[PDB]
Amino acid sequence: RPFTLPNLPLSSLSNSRAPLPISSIGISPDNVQSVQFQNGRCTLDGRLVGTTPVSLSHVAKIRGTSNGTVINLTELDGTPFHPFEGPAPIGFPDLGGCDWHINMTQFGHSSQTQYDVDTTPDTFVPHLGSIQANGIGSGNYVGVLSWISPPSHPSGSQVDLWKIPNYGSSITEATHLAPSVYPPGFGEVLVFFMSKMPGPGAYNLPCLLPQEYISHLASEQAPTVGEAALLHYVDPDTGRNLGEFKAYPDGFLTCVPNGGPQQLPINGVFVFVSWVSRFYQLKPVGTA
Amino acid sequence: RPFTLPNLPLSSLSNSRAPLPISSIGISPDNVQSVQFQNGRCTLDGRLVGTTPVSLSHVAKIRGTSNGTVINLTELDGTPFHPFEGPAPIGFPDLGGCDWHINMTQFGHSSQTQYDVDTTPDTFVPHLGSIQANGIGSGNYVGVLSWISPPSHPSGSQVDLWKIPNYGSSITEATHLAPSVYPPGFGEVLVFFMSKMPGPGAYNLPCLLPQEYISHLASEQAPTVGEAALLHYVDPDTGRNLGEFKAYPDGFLTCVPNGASSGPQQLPINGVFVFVSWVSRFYQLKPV
Ligand SMILES: C[C@@H]1O[C@@H](O[C@H]2[C@H](O[C@H]3[C@H](O)[C@@H](O)[C@@H](O)O[C@@H]3CO)O[C@H](CO)[C@H](O)[C@@H]2O)[C@@H](O)[C@H](O)[C@@H]1O
Ligand SMILES: C[C@@H]1O[C@@H](O[C@H]2[C@H](O[C@H]3[C@H](O)[C@@H](O)[C@@H](O)O[C@@H]3CO)O[C@H](CO)[C@H](O)[C@@H]2O)[C@@H](O)[C@H](O)[C@@H]1O
Ligand code: NA
Ligand code: NA
Repeated sequence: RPFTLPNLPLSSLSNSRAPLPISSIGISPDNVQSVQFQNGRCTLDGRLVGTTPVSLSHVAKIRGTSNGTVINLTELDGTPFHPFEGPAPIGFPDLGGCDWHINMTQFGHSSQTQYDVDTTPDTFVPHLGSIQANGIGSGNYVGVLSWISPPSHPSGSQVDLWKIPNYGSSITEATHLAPSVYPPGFGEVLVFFMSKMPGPGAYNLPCLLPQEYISHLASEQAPTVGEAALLHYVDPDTGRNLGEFKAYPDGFLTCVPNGGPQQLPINGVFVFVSWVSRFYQLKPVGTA
Repeated sequence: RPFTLPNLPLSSLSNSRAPLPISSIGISPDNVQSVQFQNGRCTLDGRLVGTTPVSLSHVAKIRGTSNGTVINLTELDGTPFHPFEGPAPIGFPDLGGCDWHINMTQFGHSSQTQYDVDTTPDTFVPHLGSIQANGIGSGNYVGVLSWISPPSHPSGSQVDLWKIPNYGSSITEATHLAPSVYPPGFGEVLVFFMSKMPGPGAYNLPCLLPQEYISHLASEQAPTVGEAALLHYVDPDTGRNLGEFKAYPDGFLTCVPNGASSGPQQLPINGVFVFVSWVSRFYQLKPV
């Protein structure tokens, strides 16, 4: 059975770093070359890496018990979390460069509570299982990311969703992060799937793969994966090819702009064409 | 290419009526025969019906503009909704038998607001695009279901998530509901995938298919669908067959329980449903 990607239009799919619809395709700003996202990471043969879960019902969520001073984290199903397992429990938010506002609810209790998370202080150590409670009263909670705002520290800094948070006790501590993703060359640019994120600005959250691609690849467990997969981005009504793309084994897409992808409509489908060599040269998007 | 279901354990998947992890398999109470859920509805050949979306990022969400008295609904991306399209916009919550508490956020503004929804009054008419604001101030909002509680009317009623809400101006108005789903006979009962829902009780939300099955079937667009699919529920560790099930073309699963203390609700949730073969609608299952 040949390799496949989901036969679904991009605009019907979700971001893999928060539970938000995809609204556009984009590229990184020119002061960003590599990224190191911890959610939305899955290889073409179905290996989840970082904190990535199979399902969106786990994405950008936390679970833990507050004692009024700290929240001691668990996995989302209540299973214990230990530092050797990763930088944070599976599905923990990976949005650097902002304050988080997490909606906290409880099994067996009424009400919801907004939990305000600054990810910069020394008390923010999810790799060791603990984050500051910041006024959340004692109890067990499940929280989902709801909206974001500029970081509290350093003052005057802006929202920057190309970053990841400081999961460890310091910037030097080893937290078992998923490795960085780098542009591969050949004039190719990394492709990101973008979602609008609520909050006091025009926030756009990038990810490397839609969440439904992750569950697809994890199910498919491709027995054979070549050096790179040649894709066409196809308009499903006319069947027209809107542009050539490559997908790489580590789980990201590229194209050659002109341009691009920022201008492409979001109602297309990515279709596997064939395995090509890593250095296969793409026609610039739109061309011809 | 033969028919497939996702090769993923149930415990890694999501409910299709709210963005919640699957925690158990269940059957309905004795006084529930048919169900008429509007979300989590997809045929085996990939036809979405009711208000079902492809992606969990649309499930149990609302979008609209409040004027202080009513909320005028749209689709989640802002596109207009009209009564001919269905009982409510795509993804609108379909949990009857409870009050809803929806977390409302805004693009371009700070803060979240809890929106309390009684689905019984004459002002709750999402089929006509309008629901009461109940104190939500003027503005455009996106909301997601956060937790539930017992219905405000009739006073003292129980939480009954086997029901759907009154989408129309009365119980008699035709709102283009997806049709009911019935137990097919031959000793078989409907099988449901259950999630724990936050709120002041031990609430268990049933659905007919996990959301990741819906996106899989919608992508697969199976060209051949038989009278019924014979399935095995398989332990992925040992490969052992834990029980026989049937999947029917309209998009639901069944089994024959081996008594009351013994049935699908006692199965572990770490198994995978695997397609075996197409069988006749009358194929007699071995009890679980
Ligand atoms: C509205 C609050 O948002 C979060 O606090 C953020 C903080 O908000 C401040 C507003 O910007 C300011 O207009 C005034 O209202 O004070 C607010 C509280 O300090 O702004 C900083 C950046 O300077 C961060 O973005 C904060 O996260 C939230 O934590 C609060 O609970 C409020 O909901
Ligand atoms: C906590 C509130 O929950 C929702 O209101 C529900 C209402 O809650 C009442 C509590 O049960 C009662 O102990 C006391 O606190 O008054 C509450 C408010 O009336 O109960 C009815 C059922 O009788 C419904 O379940 C309501 O949804 C919510 O709407 C409120 O804003 C509060 O969060
Ligand atoms: Na830290
Ligand atoms: Na109504």
